[PDB]
Amino acid sequence: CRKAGVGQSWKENSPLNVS
Repeated sequence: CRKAGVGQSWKENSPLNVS
């Protein structure tokens, strides 16, 4: 997908932290 490759199994909780 856009933020992760798989879906939502990566680091999660917004695209970084600050923005």
